[PDB]
Formats: sequence, C-alpha cells, structure tokens
Amino acid sequence: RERTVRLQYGSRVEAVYVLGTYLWTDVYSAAPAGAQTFSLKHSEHVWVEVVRDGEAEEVATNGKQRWLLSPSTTLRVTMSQASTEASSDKVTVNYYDEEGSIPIDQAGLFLTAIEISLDVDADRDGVVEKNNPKKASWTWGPEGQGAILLVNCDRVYSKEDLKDMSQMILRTKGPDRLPAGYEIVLYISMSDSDKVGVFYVENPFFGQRYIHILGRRKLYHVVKYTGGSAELLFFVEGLCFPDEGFSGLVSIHVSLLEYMAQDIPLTPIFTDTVIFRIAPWIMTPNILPPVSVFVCCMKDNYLFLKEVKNLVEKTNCELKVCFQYLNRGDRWIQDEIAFGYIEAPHKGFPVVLDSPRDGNLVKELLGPDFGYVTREVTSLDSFGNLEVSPPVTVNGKTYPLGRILIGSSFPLSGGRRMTKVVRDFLKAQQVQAPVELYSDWLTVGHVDEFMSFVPIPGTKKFLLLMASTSACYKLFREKQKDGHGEAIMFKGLGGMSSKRITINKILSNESLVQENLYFQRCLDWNRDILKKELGLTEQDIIDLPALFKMDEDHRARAFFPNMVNMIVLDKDLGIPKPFGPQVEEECCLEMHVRGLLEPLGLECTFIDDISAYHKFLGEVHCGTNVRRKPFTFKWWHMVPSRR
Amino acid sequence: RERTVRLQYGSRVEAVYVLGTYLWTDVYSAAPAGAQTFSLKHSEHVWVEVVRDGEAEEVATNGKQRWLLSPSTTLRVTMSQASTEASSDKVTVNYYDEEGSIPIDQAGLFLTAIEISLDVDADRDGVVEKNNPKKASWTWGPEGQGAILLVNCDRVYSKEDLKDMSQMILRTKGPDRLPAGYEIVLYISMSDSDKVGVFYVENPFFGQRYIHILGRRKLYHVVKYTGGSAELLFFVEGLCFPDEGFSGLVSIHVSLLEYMAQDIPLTPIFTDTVIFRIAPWIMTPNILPPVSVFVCCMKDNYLFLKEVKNLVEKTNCELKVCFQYLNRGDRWIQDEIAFGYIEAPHKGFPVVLDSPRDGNLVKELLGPDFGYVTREVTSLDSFGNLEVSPPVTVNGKTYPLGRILIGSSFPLSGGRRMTKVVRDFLKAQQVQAPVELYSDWLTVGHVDEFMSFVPIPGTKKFLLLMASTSACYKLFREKQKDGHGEAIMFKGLGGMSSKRITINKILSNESLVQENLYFQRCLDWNRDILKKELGLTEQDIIDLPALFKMDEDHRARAFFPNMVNMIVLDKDLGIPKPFGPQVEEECCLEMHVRGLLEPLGLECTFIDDISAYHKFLGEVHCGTNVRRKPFTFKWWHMVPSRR
Ligand SMILES: [Ca+2]
Ligand SMILES: [Ca+2]
Repeated sequence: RERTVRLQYGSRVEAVYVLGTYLWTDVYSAAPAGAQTFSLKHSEHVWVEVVRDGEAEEVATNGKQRWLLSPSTTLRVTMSQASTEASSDKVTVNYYDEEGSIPIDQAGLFLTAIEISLDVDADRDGVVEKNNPKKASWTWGPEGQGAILLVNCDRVYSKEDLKDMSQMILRTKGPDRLPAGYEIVLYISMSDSDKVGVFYVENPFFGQRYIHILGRRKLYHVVKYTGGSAELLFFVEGLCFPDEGFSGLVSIHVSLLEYMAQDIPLTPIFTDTVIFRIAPWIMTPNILPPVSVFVCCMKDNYLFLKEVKNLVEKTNCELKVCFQYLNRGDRWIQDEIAFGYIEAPHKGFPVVLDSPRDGNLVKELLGPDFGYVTREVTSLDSFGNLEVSPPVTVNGKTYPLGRILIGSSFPLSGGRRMTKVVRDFLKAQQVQAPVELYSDWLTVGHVDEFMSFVPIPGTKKFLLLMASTSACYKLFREKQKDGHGEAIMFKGLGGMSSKRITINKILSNESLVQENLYFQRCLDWNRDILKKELGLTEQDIIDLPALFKMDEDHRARAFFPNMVNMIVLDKDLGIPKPFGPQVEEECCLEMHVRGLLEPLGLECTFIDDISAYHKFLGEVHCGTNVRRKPFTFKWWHMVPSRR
Repeated sequence: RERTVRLQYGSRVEAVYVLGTYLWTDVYSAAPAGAQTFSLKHSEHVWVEVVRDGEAEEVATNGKQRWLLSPSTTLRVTMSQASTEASSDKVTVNYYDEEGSIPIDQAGLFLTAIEISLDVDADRDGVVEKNNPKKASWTWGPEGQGAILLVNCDRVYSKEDLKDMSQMILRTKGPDRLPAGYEIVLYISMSDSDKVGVFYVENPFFGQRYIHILGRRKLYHVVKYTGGSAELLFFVEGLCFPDEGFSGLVSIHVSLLEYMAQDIPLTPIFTDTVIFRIAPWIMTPNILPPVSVFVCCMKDNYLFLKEVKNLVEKTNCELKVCFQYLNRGDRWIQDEIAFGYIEAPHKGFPVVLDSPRDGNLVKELLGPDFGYVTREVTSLDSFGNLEVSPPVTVNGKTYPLGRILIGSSFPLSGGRRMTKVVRDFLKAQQVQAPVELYSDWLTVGHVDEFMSFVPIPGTKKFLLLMASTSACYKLFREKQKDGHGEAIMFKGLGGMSSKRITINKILSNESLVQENLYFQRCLDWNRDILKKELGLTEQDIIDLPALFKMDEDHRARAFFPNMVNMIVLDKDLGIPKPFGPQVEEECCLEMHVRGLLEPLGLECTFIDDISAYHKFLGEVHCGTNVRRKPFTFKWWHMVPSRR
C-alpha cells in the first residue's frame, strides 16, 4: 500500500509510518522558489529511492548526489522494522540555488515506524495467526479462509464467561509512545452494531474486568497504545443468526487517526479490517449417532416410560424424562423444541430452538451443555413439521449436511404454510438448502406424520420410510382372503371396544376407501418431490402401512398410530404400537413391519403410548427428541450456491 | 423426472403423460386379493418395462409373459412422442388366479401424452430456444446461462408497445384436447408480483389486444390449451432494478393441474420454471465514445453557449441546449441527471436517473431514445457526487465496466453521506462495485469538484486528473520569483476588480496558505484510495492547479473555477476558464494546463462560464452531461464477487 506524504517548507514533517506500507514523498513543493537542485541524507533503517518519471534508484545514507528539482522527481520511502527508543529514523532533503553546493534550505521527515495488525483466526485452525493476508475476506470451501463467530446462545464480565467467544488480537510494535496527535480506534458500522459485541480489559492494572466495548450504541473504542511488542486481546460474540436481511458477515476495523485541528475530523492514516462469518444453525438427521433421548408424557403413562427405558437400555444413550407444562402442548419435546448445533474451529455445541405454545414461563432441564434460542400461527409452524435428510448428492450437486424438509401447501391452493419468519431463517442458514413438501393434506400438517429416515446397519446408506395406505389395504385384503376378516383392532383399548372395528368393517367402508385413495395420491406427490430433490430411487424407499380418517376440511388424521414417526437409535427403532388386527395372537401390522425392516438388520421395538388413554382418536400425547453428535464434515468446507 | 402413478381396481386409470418424464407404476395394489400372477399388453408408442427389485426388462406389445404379483414388482412406463387424434396409447394389465391362464380381472392406463415447455432465451442470443436445460437457473460469466429482463423505464396494450420486452413462449404438442379434469396455469409468487409483469393476447379470434395477465394483484392466469403443435407468446417486463432487498432474480412457472373433487386443491401434475435476471443500471465513464452533449445555462450566457458550440463542432457529437427550470438547480443537467444504460441480448438503451431539486413538474427534452427513472437530503446526494472509472484491474481482479465512485465523509466523523437509498441502489447493481471517497471536506461535497478521468489519445489507456493546491502554489511562487508578483487575476470580471487580487496578495495570505495545505491533505487521502481501489500508479495521474477558500465549517469552495470538471470528448477537452494571473498577456493557469495535457495529444479549449456574472464566488451556474455509447463488454459476462 502506497501512501502520499509531502514535505513542509523549512521543516521536518513528522509522521508515523506503518509497516506494510510505503511513502511516496513530494520534495518539490517544499523547495524555495529560487532553488534548482536537491540532495538527501537518511538514517540506516530508512530506505530511500529517488524516482524520476517512474524510474527508481536507491540512495545511500550520506552521499553527495544532486538531482534537478522537478514535480516529476519524487522519493519513495520504505522501512522494514519498527522504531525503538534508540531509533532516530529520518530523511533530510537539502535544497540548492543556481551556483550550488552550499544548501540554501532543508526540509525533512522524522519517522516513527510501528507495526499495527488486527488479527483473527482466518485459516480456521483455532489459533490466531499473525496478519493473515486473507483476513479481510470470507470464502467458502476446503481452501476457503476467514474467521468464524458463534452466536451467544446463553441469554463487568469474567474471562471465564467469555471462554466460548472468538479471539481477536491487536498486535503492535513500536517505541515507548506514538508522536503527539495520534490515536488508535477500534470500530464497527451502525448496521453491524446489533450483530456483534466485543469485550476487553480496559484497565489491566486495576484487575481483569472485561467490559463490553463495541455493540449496541457503542460504535467505536479508543485503545491505549503501549510500547515495545504488545498484544491486546479482544473477545468477540455474534448476537444473531443469519436471516432474510443479514448474510452472516460482519466486519471490525482498527484505524490510526491523526489529529488535524479543533473542529476538524481526525484523518484515518491507516486502517486494518477483519471479517467474521456467524456460524449457521445446523439440524441433525436420524443417521447421526445418538447421544441423549428426551421424552415427554403424562406422569402416569407407565407403559410408554417403561418401554422407552427398555429401548434406550439396549443402547449407550442416556434417557432424559420430562413431564407436561402449562405453557406447552403434550408433544412439546418434539413439536416445540428443535435440536441442532453450531460449530466454529475453536468450539461448538448443541443448540436448541424453542417455540413454546403459550410462550415461556426447559433450559433448566436441557442443562448447561446446550445453547438455547427462543422465538420472539398455524400447526404447520411446529418443529414436528421440520425434518432434515441424510447427506445426499443430487445430479452431481453434493449436500454434505443434508437438506431441511418443511411441510407446506400447493402454491395456488390458498392453504396453510409455515410462517415466513421461520422459512426465511432456515433458508438463510444456507448449508441445509431447504425443500418444501406437501403436509397440508393432514389435519395437524406435519411432515413427521408421513415420513422419516433410518440408517441401514453396517453401511453408509439410508432409507426413506413413507406412510402408505395402499400397503395397509393390501395387507388387510390379504388377511381377509385368508379367513381373518373378523380379526379385531384396538385390542385392549376399552374405549374402542363398542365400535367393534374389524378388518371386514374397514374394507367395506366405501367412503373410507375413497378417502385413503386420495391420501395415497398426497403421499405419492411427496414421494416424487423427495426422489427428485434428494436423488433417491425406489430401492431407497420402504412403505409402512398407514390409514387415515378425513375431517370436514378434507384433511387426514391417523386411524391407528402412525408407525413412521419412530425413535431412531442406530439399528434400534422405537416404533409406535399400531394396535392392528390380531392374527394368530400377533398384530398383523407389527408382523408386517418386522418383515420389512428386520431383514436389513434393523431391530424393532414397539412402544405403546396410547393404552393409558383407553382409546385412539388420532392424537398422540407423548413426544420424543434426540440429541445427536454433529456431522464430521465442517460446514465451512461446503460451497453453497450463490444467491 | 420420475412420477408415481398407481393402477385402480377393475379400471382404466386415465392420466396425462408429460414428455420428459416417466411413470413408475404400481400394478399390485389394483390386483384382486386372490390373484397370483399378472401379464400385460401395451400400444406401439408406449414403452413398458417390468422392474423387479431394481432390475428392468422390456416387454413386447402383445406377449404372453407372466410375472408373480409382488409389491416389489412394478412397471416403468415411457413415451417419446405426443399423442394425436389417431393415437390410442394404453397399457393393460391382466390378473390371474392360482390355476391361471384365463384372466380374472384387468386394470389399465389410458394415456394422453403431451409436450409442455415454458421457453425463454437462456443462452442469451436474442432468440427463444426450445427448452434450454439450464433455463431454471441463472449463472454469471462467458459460459453462464439464463434469461435477461429489462426494467420498463417508460412510466389493453398494442404489440408495438411491448416491442422492447422479453419474449417467453409456452410450447405445447398434443391431441385436440386434454382429458377432463386438467388445466394449465401460468403463475408467479406474491413476492415477485411487484417485480414483474406479463402480457399476452387472451382472445386472438377477436383481435390482437394484449392484456396484462400477471403482476400486482394477479398471481396466476389460466391459459387455454390448443391441440396440435402450438405456441403461446408472452411478453415480460421488469418493474424495478435490483436493490437492497431484491437480488434481481424473478421466476415464472407453468403447471398442469388436475381437478380432484369439489373443495380440494388441484394437484400440480407437472411444473416447469424459468428464471429471469433484471438487467442492472450501468454508468458510462469518460473514456466511452460521446454521442450527445447536453448543457444547461441561463439564456444570456452567450460566451458559454458560443464556446461549447464551437467545441462540439470539432467533434461528431450533437449538442442539446437546455435552459433553467423553476424546480431545478442551475447545474441540473449535471447534478440532477445521471446518464447510464441498460442492456439485454435483444435490446438496450440509455437510461437517465432523475432527481429534481424540488420534484417533478426533461423527459420531453431527452426524447424517446431514453429510458427515464425518477426518484420517489444533503448536497452529497447530487449526481455531481457520482463518477465512474474506466475499466480497471486491481490485484488480478478485473472490473470490466469500471467502478462507481461516491463522495462521503470519514466513518467516525459524523459528517455528511449520500443517502442509504442511493448507496444501496448503486451497490445492488453489482457490476460497478462502488468505492467511497472523501468529498465532505468540500462545501458542496461532490467528487466532480476534485477529480475526473480522460482517455489518452491513440491508446487504450487513461489518466486520473486531480485538483492540486500544491501545484497552484508552486506555479504562483515561480511566477513571483520571475518578477510577476503583481500579475492580476480575474481580468475582465468587473465585480472582482476592487479586490485587486494579485499573485503577491495570494502568496502573502497566511491563513489561506494554511487552509490550502489542509485541503491538499484531503486531496492526497483521496489520491491514495484511488490508487489502491483502481490499481493506479503515479504515472497514471496528472495534477491540475486548483485553489480553495475555507468556510465556517472548515470546508472548501473554489477560489477560481475548478478546471478538473471538464467536458471530455475523446481528444477534445472543454475546460472551465480559470481567469488566472496574466503573464505576457496569457493566463498562466491556461498555459500550465496546456503544458501538462497537450504533449499527450489532448486538445484543450477553455470555456468561459462565469463572465456573464461579472464575478466568481465559488459557484458555477452552468452544467454539462454527455450521453456515451455503452461498453462493448456484455455485463452478463462479468463474474461479480458473491455477497
Ligand atoms: Ca489460525
Ligand atoms: Ca437463445
């Protein structure tokens, strides 16, 4: 970087010189009008070239050389090392008249050279490197660079409270003090002031207290210069995730400012900039290793608790049991809480999004391990309506973190849709490239009512599981042909007994057959979008028998529990107990599902969440959610499409 | 694209088949419960494979082959040609019981195959190609693809009124009619509804009238299907330029919708999408060939008009003379009007931005050749505060259209800044990558007060011209040393005479010397930013003598006319007449400027815009602006950095 400095008449101009720049210097303007030629001297650590019309020549510390005075003859002045107290760094120009050799005047430059660098971990290893040449930019991918910031998800300071934030270090080198008239100022834009905050210890002699120096209402902070080789440590937090109007990028600047006079702005002499990207929220698909299983239910649903405990005991997972709250639905751990994570090179942790039904009065429950983000509406707004696929490749395009799936209605339908605020949030994270499905044919309207994903044991592959009414009707027709038409469903649910629902009764209900043909069309429409957007073929899909009843809005609710919404712990699947028709004293739905899944090495455990209620009307009163290990793939290594 | 279709019990399912897809077909669900095996027949133009667990085999039109009935045994159905009236396209499945060979039932698919494609000129040649595989995406650069839209800048319809818009053609092929229950609908999102509009002729039998079918408040339009090979022509306009919240991309969709039943949404069977990018507004730098010169001034400034006419007569340019208006400043053609252009593959034209001082009451003046865009505040908001550089390369990064330059204040200064709305507009155009300079040290605050660009004749190169107070003081000191100190300025301006301003008087004014040293610091700060951001060296810069007086706010106004703001017509420069000190009956400022410029082949004509006012207080009462030919480089071939 070249900087312009002009000599002053009969004077020694004084300037700070910042390493990494050089000075092009006008000697002509300072010359007496009657002057003809000039000569120069300079100190050992100042390098001086005379540049005449683009051509440069190095000049000795004390030579006698003379040059003609011209506007087109200038100096180039360079220094490679910072000044100390022992330094006298200078360049002096002597001016001569017609009959020369005794100088008629002189003008000079007294220089104080300093190093100033605002440093961050741009190469993404967790350490703050010295002056990364790419630190002012942010690029995606394996070879990409620039620093990463985490949102503070827990919400005078202690250093321990700042332990998870990003480090930024102002590194300087110079003599005891800067010359009179200079200050160093750290600053941000008004726009970024609600995106970021910065902390440091303003007064280290009096203690370790970290104070917030940049953020809301504070756009700049003057930092004291200390001599020698010094480092000032700053901690930086993100205040919010990327969103519709915010890309995720923020900048922080330091400038060396020169005082000119009263009522005149200070001149930025040198400015150094770093950029951060705020890490996106990332959802964990069912193929990732489970860590903890969270369940909610009424205290007295004993079979559910006992059977979930037994399932989790087959695994290395921990079980966390939660009960119902006044401000939350009966499924809240599934519907109101979404499990995800954030990661930077220096740290990462799980982050839960919370959208309580009635608002807040759970952070206590989840524990200190989690970041916790709460929102400031239809049933499609539930996190039961959010899923994420395993990593996929679609027509050559890789989605290494998978793709988020959101239930919606058809564009021209006038139907329900997840709120724009949430849709825009998910889109803005960019790394999960969301896809909208069709859930609005369901009364509740959640994608988790019709689909899930499971890993295939012993492989890196996975299956899409789809609810299928066609599979159920085929199974029931087969059992009827076999002489089982009188087989009864809902055995043991006393509140269903008077209905006497059998295979015969279901198959002869004409309107119900027609409703379920239509629901199968809805399922198939989704099947096609999923195959297209996830790059799946029919060999990647298993159909589980399902059956629905229609409401007045022509929307579906489960006739018997939806088996597709299951607890996935690697090879072990907790599957809602269907209460299907009994054939030879086994549920034909359970037997059919085992016959589909078990050959693939999946182990099925049926979990009864409805017996405590004595009947099933389409509503489930329990919920589960799983904290999983993050992807091994670093999100910053992705190269998302541009917007 | 694979689509799921299931056969219906004892029936022939009827479906439309869209070319470019294929059907995976469930035959199992339609089978009688007591059925064991199936066979199939199909017509000549329907291709059928039996797929058993991923492995496919082609099946003849009439074979006798049988297969076991299984859920995992399906059909894949393909058609390569659209149906006609002569077609009977079908596939029929026969079902058999245990002791087989006479069918116990049959289910079938009657197919109507059609071609449906929404086509645009995505390969950017001006013609609408058939179904560009990339039409649903928009990519930058030489190899980039996707269609381009112009903003309608002039603001039942005639085709002639639509002549400049983009064409979009729905191409179909099929029989006389679609089966009952299907319609074709063109549509856009609510979000895009204020960005775009679409026109077509709804009733061609009754005339050519083009009606607006998509846009504000109209999100969809049902289009009538005609048989055979048909094309429907649509014209598409952009309603606005890219801005802070709008990337410039818009999408248009067509879907084939299937009627299900009353009070149920229609099912999109097939959807085709095209994307357009709205062309950005592009500013023309001084190096581009001049077409027309526009000037404004009071009717009686005769010397200005005479001398501008003489200048333009040396060129092939046309002169357009404008006078003053009640709602506009005296410089309005310079300050209130910015000349730029837009371009698409099929058309382009010049587009003026207008920001009248007092608002609108000029479009008449500019003529039908121009698009005209009017805005819906400090002096920094003027277009005199906007410039654009010639094409530059900066550290390997090419800016083939140049970079826009905007005057501002220092970040921490609390000074004036161009309004966010305009800054965000210029940034959003993306292709000119704007740079902020420091103009707020000037009373008026316009970059055109201190800098300009000129081409170097006979070359592809250019110069940056900078105002320099140091150059003026050096010249005046030289003339004083030569015995010319009593040389008077402002000769012929009677309202200046009593001041008796000479070289001596200027040089001995101590406070004025100090003010101008400070203004030179301001100029040099800009010099450094320009060298950095435009990739310039000192050999690319010429300094023109300038002098300023300071106001109460410590801001600069011209002491004598600023020569840097000049009319640039290739080699010919109209330069404001400075009225400098006369030495040997020539202005020493004019002679000095000629000595700088003329050796490079530039021809200087000094234009007197101030004599009609009898004095000069720092304000100029005339303005000029030039319509130039657009760049040869197509903006869509640029690859701008991502945001
Ligand atoms: Ca590092
Ligand atoms: Ca074309």
